[PDB]
Amino acid sequence: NITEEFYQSTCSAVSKGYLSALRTGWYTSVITIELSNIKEIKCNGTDAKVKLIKQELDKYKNAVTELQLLMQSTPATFLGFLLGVGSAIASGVAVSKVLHLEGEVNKIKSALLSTNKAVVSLSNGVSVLTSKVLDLKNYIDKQLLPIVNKQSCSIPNIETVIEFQQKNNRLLEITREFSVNAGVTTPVSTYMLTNSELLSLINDMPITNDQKKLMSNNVQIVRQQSYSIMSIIKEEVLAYVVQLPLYGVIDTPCWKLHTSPLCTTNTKEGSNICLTRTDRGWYCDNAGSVSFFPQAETCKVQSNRVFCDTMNSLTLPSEVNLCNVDIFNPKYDCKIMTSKTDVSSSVITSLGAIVSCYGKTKCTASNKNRGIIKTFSNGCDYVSNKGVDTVSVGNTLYYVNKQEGKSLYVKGEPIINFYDPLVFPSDEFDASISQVNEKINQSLAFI
Amino acid sequence: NITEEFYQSTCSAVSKGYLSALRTGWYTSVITIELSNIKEIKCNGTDAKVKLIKQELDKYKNAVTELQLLMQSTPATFLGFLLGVGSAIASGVAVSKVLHLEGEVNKIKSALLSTNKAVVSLSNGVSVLTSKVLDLKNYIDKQLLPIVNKQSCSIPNIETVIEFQQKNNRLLEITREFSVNAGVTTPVSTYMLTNSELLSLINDMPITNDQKKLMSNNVQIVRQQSYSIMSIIKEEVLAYVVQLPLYGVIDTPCWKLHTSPLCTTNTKEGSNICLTRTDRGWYCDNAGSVSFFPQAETCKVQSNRVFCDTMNSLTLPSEVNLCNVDIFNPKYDCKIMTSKTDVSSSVITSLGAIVSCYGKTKCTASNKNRGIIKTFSNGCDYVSNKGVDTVSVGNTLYYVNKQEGKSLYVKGEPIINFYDPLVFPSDEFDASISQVNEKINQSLAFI
Amino acid sequence: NITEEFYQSTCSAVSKGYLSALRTGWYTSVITIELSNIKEIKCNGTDAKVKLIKQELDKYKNAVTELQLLMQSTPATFLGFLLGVGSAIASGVAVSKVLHLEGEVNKIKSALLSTNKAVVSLSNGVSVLTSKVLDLKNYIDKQLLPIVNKQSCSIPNIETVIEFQQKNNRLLEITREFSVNAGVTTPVSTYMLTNSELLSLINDMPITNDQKKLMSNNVQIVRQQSYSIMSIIKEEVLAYVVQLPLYGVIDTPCWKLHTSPLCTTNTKEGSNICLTRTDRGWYCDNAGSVSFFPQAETCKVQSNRVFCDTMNSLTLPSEVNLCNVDIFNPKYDCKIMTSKTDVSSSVITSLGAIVSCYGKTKCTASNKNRGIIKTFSNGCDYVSNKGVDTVSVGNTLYYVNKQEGKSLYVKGEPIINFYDPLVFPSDEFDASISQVNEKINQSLAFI
Amino acid sequence: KQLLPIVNKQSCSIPNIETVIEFQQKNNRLLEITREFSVNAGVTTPVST
Ligand SMILES: [Cl-]
Ligand SMILES: [Cl-]
Ligand SMILES: [Cl-]
Ligand SMILES: [Cl-]
Ligand SMILES: [Cl-]
Ligand SMILES: [Cl-]
Ligand SMILES: [Cl-]
Ligand SMILES: [Cl-]
Ligand SMILES: [Cl-]
Ligand SMILES: [Cl-]
Ligand SMILES: [Cl-]
Ligand SMILES: [Cl-]
Ligand SMILES: [Cl-]
Repeated sequence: NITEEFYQSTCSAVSKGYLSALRTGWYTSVITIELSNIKEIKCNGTDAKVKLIKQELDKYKNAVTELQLLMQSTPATFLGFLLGVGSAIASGVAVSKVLHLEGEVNKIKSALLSTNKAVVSLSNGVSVLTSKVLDLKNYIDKQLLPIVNKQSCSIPNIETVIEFQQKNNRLLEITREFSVNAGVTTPVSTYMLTNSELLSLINDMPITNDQKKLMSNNVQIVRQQSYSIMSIIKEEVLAYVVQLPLYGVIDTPCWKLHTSPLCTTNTKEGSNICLTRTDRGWYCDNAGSVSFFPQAETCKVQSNRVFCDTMNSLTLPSEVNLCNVDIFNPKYDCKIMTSKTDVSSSVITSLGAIVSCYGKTKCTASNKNRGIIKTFSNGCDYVSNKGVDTVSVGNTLYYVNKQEGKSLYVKGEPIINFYDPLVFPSDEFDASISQVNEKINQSLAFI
Repeated sequence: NITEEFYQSTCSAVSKGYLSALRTGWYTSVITIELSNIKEIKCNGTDAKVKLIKQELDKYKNAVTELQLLMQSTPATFLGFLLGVGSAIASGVAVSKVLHLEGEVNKIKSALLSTNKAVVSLSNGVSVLTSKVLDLKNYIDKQLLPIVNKQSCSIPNIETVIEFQQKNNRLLEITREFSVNAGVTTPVSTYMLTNSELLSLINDMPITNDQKKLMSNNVQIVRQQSYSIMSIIKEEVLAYVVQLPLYGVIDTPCWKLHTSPLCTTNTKEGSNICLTRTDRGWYCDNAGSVSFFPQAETCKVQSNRVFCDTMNSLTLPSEVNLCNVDIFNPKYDCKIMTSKTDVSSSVITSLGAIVSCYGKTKCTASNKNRGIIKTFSNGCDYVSNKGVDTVSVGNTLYYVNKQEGKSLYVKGEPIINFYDPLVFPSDEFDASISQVNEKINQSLAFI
Repeated sequence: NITEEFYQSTCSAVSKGYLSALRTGWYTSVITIELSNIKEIKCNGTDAKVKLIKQELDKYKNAVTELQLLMQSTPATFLGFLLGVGSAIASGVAVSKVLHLEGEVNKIKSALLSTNKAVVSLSNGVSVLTSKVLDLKNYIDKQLLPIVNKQSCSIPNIETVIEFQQKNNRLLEITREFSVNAGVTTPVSTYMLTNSELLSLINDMPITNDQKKLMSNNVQIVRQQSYSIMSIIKEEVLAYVVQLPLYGVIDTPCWKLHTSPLCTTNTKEGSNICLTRTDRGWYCDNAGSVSFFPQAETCKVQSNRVFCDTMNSLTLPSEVNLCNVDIFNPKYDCKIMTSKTDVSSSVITSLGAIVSCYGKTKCTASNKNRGIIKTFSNGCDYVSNKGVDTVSVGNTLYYVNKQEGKSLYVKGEPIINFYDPLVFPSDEFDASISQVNEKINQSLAFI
Repeated sequence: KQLLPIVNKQSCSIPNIETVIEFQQKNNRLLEITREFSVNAGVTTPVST
């Protein structure tokens, strides 16, 4: 169950009750389409059905030529600025490089001779699940060869014409996608891997039962965190690498920290000072530490499960959580920014709304059946989503999340009142409680 | 008519003459597709036309299964950093939640029994326009039932095979979109809602005539500001919620503020100081105040109409406009940032170009038929788009907008000259005229 | 060959050996589809093949009506914040404006009467390559006119029904794309311009042989840097402007600068100070200066060729490169930011990994066949990709690029040790070596 | 040359509709000749077309 606490003292709110699903590594799979080698198409037939087959075959050939151009290129793609820099498809591309080595394709080819799904050991030693999802070589050779391997074509039935267009379409769409994404696509579409194929791939994957269940019940999220990397087209084989998320952390507690500016509320226009907790984002317990995702928009929430990517995280000591109940705690130096910009806004939380209302701004909360039920005064305040449908701050209407769950309003003195505006450092974008303190003392020592 | 004024004193320019179209709220509509309940497909027929029908029916069934997986998940998605945080589909999702309640679908179902368009009152009390855009239940039951509700299939004509593929295609594409977007799409495609259906929906909407006209003449913009939210598939009904923008503010004056760095131009390399107005973006008059959109890229301009979203705005007193004619005005504390980074660049405006030219940079403006017609000297300067096609600053060529309209060059002393570099605070990212002043005095008091 | 150097003194690394391909200008081409003027469709025939033709014709007519709505709207779309602001399709839109002038379409129309590819001089004087990619007027008039210009329809063969759907599909997809992108698309899809058409357009373009070769071997990148702009649909002609990149700078040296925070490593928690080189990004030699791209994600790397856009660059003196071998050099004031935020992270480079390891973070580098082979101690360090497959910093696993190439570890004293923490200005987001120095002296003078 | 592929193999390659019609046209003459011989005990007069 989702619960939420608002801290009046620091103009912030924490939503608890979420369970983690963190992408920690990558699985790489090789997806293959078996192609037919087609040179000239031998026919003088002006028959309309032969003509449609020949047009479809030209589309097929142009698709192959197009992909051949692509395989000749190396495929590539508050506190967010503190993040490191990864190379998201380095793992997929490494596998893709191996597929260009001599006889490497042959391994794949003979392995998928009897079945359409096999585990192949590549030359470098990595084992990859390999899958043949479409056999155009077989279709073309068994249904289309008679109609154009001979000058006097045996005219195909209308149903064959339609069927070939259906089969070839997937090749055209895959090529279509690779062509406007420079050989790397994300999310992985159902053309790259159908829902059936993906579920089957997940089920045949060397992963825990929890991971299989998690991935199977959230394939749409799996798709969004996956890449499809165009690799090789040679020796009647199209191969692309699909890079799937590995979720090495599952079902640990996660919570979302929401923060909003906290300013003094003097009537004197520019005499006010402001403070904002900068450590907003997603937090998940992880291996004795806390995975912190400063850009909460990089996580996807499904019911009460949070899908995040560790590439977009910092690893913090778990004491970082103490900033929520006691921003002045001695065990962790809580991060804040400062300013004199007392502009009004709202932060819509999981179960309510934080409202930073300053100056002459009209700030209210409304129910759909009654209109305004609360008018906010200046300062930072909060309303739960129970009985509330919208919040308005100035000319901005916000709808609140109608998710069920309890909110707790933790009363406390706004900590901004504890500071003397004459020595308050109001130009900090990346500071903390202690940095502001020692800076204040350096101003007082000068006095 | 669009007009534009350049203020030499502050290295900024305002483009006037625009009319507002601000998204202020949301309308939620329920779009339905009537589905056929198909279990086993009874036929031993190896007939090629029966085979194509059976393949199309499998695609249909897999689509339904796919969407069933999706409906089991809760759908979710300079001065920009001052903005609040909304929940963009909270309204749509709230309606989507109601559709999961018992007998709620039945209301929709019986309401659309006689017509394909109706207004339904949901259990919570909200009235939503409901629309049936495709009846696959009817097609399958009346055209396809005989061919597979019996072991000995009555073989369908070739035209039926083609027609079914045409009809079923929309279901497949809708599913396709939802599958790579985790059940929430934006913009709303013509698969979700055809141009005809959307116009019809707009026309049947409970909105003013001005709003209907505005939305109808700009449906492509409406699409981009809309969401489609996958909701339920049960009891032979596919339902998704389409969340349409409500434009509560129309035809008020808007203007675009462009700003560029203003630096001193001493020959001594690092002895220069810089100032940039930070309040660039779109401004629209709105309800006695001004809606300010700091990220001008969040607004879409169509001719002289500006489409913005209030979620990406601050609400400011109208005195903010005074900063354009008098940055030192006593009624509003104009926002600026400071630095010593005198790098060269250009800002292409609505009707010209601002050029910040410093150091050894070559800065020119050219006509296509003649080449260089103006060479800029160091400092901040401006050229109108009349007679000018391009501007070059260093190795960067900019094309100017060829929109028709008059520009006015307001001469004035660059305000950066009024500051003493020895006490100039050059580390402010979020300051103002008054903050820089009082900071300067605190440095002078120490002296 | 790609090589790489790590500077221990400044926690940064430069990857060399790349060749430039910088977009410097734009080429504008007019792409045309010849349309048929179809009013009423005259038939009482309930024949299933006539019915499918009539359904396809309605789709055709709705497409035309849809595009007519679109042509009635004016189409529009660390150190990154230092960049100027361009108008990316100003050139394309200017050409698009000309196409709305009287008789301008007629010029295009008669020019493409004998061939499907011609160079037309527009009224304003600009010469544009013009291309007819699809003739629906001819198909409809020669194949479909008999079946519905007469009440008693001559029933078309099944192959014609299929063929028309194939031909019309491209019109529907083009319209589809324009409809969800407000008349401006990027990348340019194969529906807008097939691979064959694009290559042909490139080959007929008034550009050097090097440019043709470069564009032809990298069409997928060309597509991504191109725009398609919906222009006019009148007098049986659909015309859209395709805006292609001109690469005015080719095969000049480029290098990628990677930077990571450098902090002191005292055991006393908040007693540490940090420094980060802010000038990371791509650098290319360009016309006697250096084109600097602060957002390295705006450049696309294909093997050892870097595709960048000068619109996202600053033009710097070539002395900026001196910051790599000597950050205290007297010829260029090297840019840095400061803080006390000693958080751990890694930067994956072209040929290795920079590791900023501070506090209690576990930082290691591993091989796939052996596990941990290096454990990092606190400070900033580096490992080459030779023999290394992954790096871990806290809970974040990074795969390293497996690109071949030599790395050089340049030993040096971390420059952060040269600063006294008691007077170290740790609040600079946009400073430099000299700015930090003079600021330190102003603190010492107060002492 | 036209009918062998469709039935010398268990999995028939399905013939186009035009072939079906054409074969009926060609075979018809054989059927009519047989028809005539069958009601005339192998001797016909006049000799038909
Ligand atoms: Cl979130
Ligand atoms: Cl909202
Ligand atoms: Cl709920
Ligand atoms: Cl201070
Ligand atoms: Cl804009
Ligand atoms: Cl440009
Ligand atoms: Cl104009
Ligand atoms: Cl100062
Ligand atoms: Cl890069
Ligand atoms: Cl990675
Ligand atoms: Cl390599
Ligand atoms: Cl200081
Ligand atoms: Cl047939």
